[PDB]
Amino acid sequence: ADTIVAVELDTYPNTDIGDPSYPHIGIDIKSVRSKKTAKWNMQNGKVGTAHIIYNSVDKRLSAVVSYPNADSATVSYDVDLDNVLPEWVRVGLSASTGLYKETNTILSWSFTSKLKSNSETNALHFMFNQFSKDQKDLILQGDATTGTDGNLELTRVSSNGSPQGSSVGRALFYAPVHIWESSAVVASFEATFTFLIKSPDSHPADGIAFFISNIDSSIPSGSTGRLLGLFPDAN
Amino acid sequence: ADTIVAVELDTYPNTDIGDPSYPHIGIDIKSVRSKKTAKWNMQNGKVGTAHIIYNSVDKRLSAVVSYPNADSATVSYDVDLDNVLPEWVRVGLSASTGLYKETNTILSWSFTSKLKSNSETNALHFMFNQFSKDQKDLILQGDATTGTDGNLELTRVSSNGSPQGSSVGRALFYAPVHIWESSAVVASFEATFTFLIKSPDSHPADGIAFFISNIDSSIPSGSTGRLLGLFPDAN
Amino acid sequence: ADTIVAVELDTYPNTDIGDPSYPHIGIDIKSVRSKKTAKWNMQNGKVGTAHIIYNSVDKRLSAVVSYPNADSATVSYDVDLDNVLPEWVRVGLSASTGLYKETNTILSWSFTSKLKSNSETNALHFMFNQFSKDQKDLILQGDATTGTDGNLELTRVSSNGSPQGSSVGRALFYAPVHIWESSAVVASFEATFTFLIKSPDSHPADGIAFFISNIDSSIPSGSTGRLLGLFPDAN
Amino acid sequence: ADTIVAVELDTYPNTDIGDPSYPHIGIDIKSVRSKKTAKWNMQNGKVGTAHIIYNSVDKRLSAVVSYPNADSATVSYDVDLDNVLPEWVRVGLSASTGLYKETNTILSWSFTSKLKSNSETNALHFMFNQFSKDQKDLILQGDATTGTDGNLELTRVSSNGSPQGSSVGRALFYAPVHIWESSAVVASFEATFTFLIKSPDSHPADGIAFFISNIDSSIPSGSTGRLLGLFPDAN
Ligand SMILES: [Ca+2]
Ligand SMILES: [Ca+2]
Ligand SMILES: [Ca+2]
Ligand SMILES: [Ca+2]
Ligand SMILES: [Mn+2]
Ligand SMILES: [Mn+2]
Ligand SMILES: [Mn+2]
Ligand SMILES: [Mn+2]
Repeated sequence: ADTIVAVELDTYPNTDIGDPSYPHIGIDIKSVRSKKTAKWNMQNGKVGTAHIIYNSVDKRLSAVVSYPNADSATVSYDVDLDNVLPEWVRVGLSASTGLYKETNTILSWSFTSKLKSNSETNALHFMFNQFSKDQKDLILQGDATTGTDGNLELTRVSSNGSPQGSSVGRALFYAPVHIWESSAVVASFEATFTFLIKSPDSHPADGIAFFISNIDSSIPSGSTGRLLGLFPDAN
Repeated sequence: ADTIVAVELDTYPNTDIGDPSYPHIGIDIKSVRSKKTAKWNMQNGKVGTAHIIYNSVDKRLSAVVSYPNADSATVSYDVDLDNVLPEWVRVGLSASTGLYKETNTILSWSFTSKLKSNSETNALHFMFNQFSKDQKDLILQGDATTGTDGNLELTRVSSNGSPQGSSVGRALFYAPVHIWESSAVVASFEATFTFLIKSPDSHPADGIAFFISNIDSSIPSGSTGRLLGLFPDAN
Repeated sequence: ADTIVAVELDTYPNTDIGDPSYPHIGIDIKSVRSKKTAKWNMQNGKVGTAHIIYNSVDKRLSAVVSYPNADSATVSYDVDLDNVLPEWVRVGLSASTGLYKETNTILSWSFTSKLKSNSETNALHFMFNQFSKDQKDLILQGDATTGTDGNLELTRVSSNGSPQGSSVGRALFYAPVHIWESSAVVASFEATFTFLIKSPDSHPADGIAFFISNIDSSIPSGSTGRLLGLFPDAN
Repeated sequence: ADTIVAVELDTYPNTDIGDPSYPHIGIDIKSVRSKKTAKWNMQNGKVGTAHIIYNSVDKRLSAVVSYPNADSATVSYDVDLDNVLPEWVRVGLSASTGLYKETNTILSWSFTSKLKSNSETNALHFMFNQFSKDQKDLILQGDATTGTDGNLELTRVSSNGSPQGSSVGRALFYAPVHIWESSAVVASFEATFTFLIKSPDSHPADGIAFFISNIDSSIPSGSTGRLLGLFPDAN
């Protein structure tokens, strides 16, 4: 199977796989059963922003999510990503719906990785504030599309803007990312994305994740709903 | 054939295809016969730096090359790159040798492209200050290799560090680059590379170019020597 | 007197000092009588964005202004800023009202200057997306205030949000900016600001400018209205 | 007295104020008696690089120092800098000599601070790779000079390049830096400097520090030698 490190914005509490009984932000290390969660006051139909940060000195994966006019939610987990992930990875966004549903709309997505050696800097940076019909520097998987209202729709939306159930889709940056090099004295990354999660229902599902994977990563079979397009099962 | 826009650091004067009678920097628009050149006081065995800049407001492709302790050479040419290049491109470095030869060593390579819309910014940035044996975010073509002394060798070098004749190689960034979008009010790019051109001979050949191409670009047949791995002929 | 290079968003046509008979974007070199103008379809009460770019290779000062859902206006002028401005400068925003009036609200302001030598990079960058009551890295002159709705108000606004006539104010970045150095092979800058110009009247006045000045620059006496807080007279 | 947070490259072991018995990197919170140290294999006459990183989510101040061809030294300390430093600060470099001496030469210095709100980004960035005689965007204190070989000499050097004893000097960036804002959901900074510490003696002294201070910070009386131009005493 794929190797996955993810930050999840989990809109639907599945308490039998260890979700808390509310929408939550979580850190996922090779399992949909988050190593750490925090309560998330998700706002149906409002534009949110998530920030993810990590460096190889501190070995702490941290994330913050907020809306305008609202308090933030934050979560952290101590993990050395050089012991979890391979040297080369792809970075992406993933979302799903199940029998409960929501839009998984991405308005913007930025990523920066830096490797400083003892010589110094290797860097990759991308920023999307608009997506075109044919976004050649993304790999779209499953139901993901680009260019509707200039946005990235990770899951299926009807012509009327209405979200569909039982949907899964991801977008990965085309270029592999080098997150470990033998001469690096500091390796760091940060990601930001802005999202619009909207549902006609009181119980939206299932969420959006930022993820880092082996470069050949694909949507596992049956990873709609609670598995967020990331994991083949709930182990 | 491929569509090529290049800046050439041309080490060897081929006066029958319109080179001036000295090493020169040139702007190449779909032809090895530069639209504009400037004299270049090339220094055998010294580390140089080239800078390339362009924006869609000015529509002027400009370049500067220098060595420490030396004056610069500069060249400019008025060209609208939206009338020459497709919407999506790849960016790369190219070099060649012929019956005369030189090392075509790249120590560092950076590129930034920005598209600002009327909404604003889509950006791509990469920086290499070291190259590994397996550089997964480059496409290496012909004789190009990575990881020898942490460098990119565009043309064949022996174990002893000695340059080979009749060699051609290129490196392209893995991800396609979006240089025109319908909503963009300003589109800009800049590139920098540092190079070491060394030859045991008084007459080194043939040079190094920064180039922008159709995304599927490959080394044309018989593009060693004066054609710089860029053009299938001297038209 | 001060030395001023400015890009003006001129909301009010003063045809006796050579304004065209419509709102316009202009390039001002040591005179309120623009060296070049373009028609500007100014939108009362809409958030706009202006971009300014320059480099020492091309010696061309260019600007673009747009609103969401609208075409852009652009203007360019060939000028070597090393022949106009001193080696060290301050960068700022300026606005005014007269007997006609408007808000001169700045929501965001970014600036980047780079000097690349033949050794390479000296850089300054700042970005404001929010302004606090006490913004210690700005010099506020005349009626300029910060922190109202998190914004920079260049000219006087009442508690009710209503613009006042006969007002002039500027904001300069605290740190001097080095725009020429003897070893530089390329010197470049870019600025962006987003603005909200709103008036209860069919004829708003007078406009907003991005400017570069001697470091000790101050608001000239009687530079309300058509002189934009930049010039002591209309010569 | 001033409020100081510093990372020290301490070349001389003063074991009565808790230095370990070797050159060391340390984290200084309002005291020259480091809260944490690591052994530093200082190399007389070699160019080194130090990196400093912090963010308000992790609340961990970390630093790495290396030379080409050598292993790194790293130190970290958990500290919330919003509980130590005021909202607005200045950032700088400091060095000293005593009865033992060394050059405290700075070849390059970069700093980036970002405040992301829930609206997002306020940023400051500067990069020096060359220093001029009259560097108007630095405040030089005590014996610090700029422009000798294009470098920043923090402590007194003779015309012959020979370091002087009993010397203290600092350089602060001219513009105040905003490191806390009420709407910020993440605040981060990183600093890098490259240094050349050279001495004709087997026992160089005293070291170089990167520091953050109240904006009006000045060299305390009698802060030559072991106090590094940072502290008025060894408490
Ligand atoms: Ca769930
Ligand atoms: Ca030639
Ligand atoms: Ca006017
Ligand atoms: Ca000591
Ligand atoms: Mn969960
Ligand atoms: Mn040529
Ligand atoms: Mn005008
Ligand atoms: Mn110490």
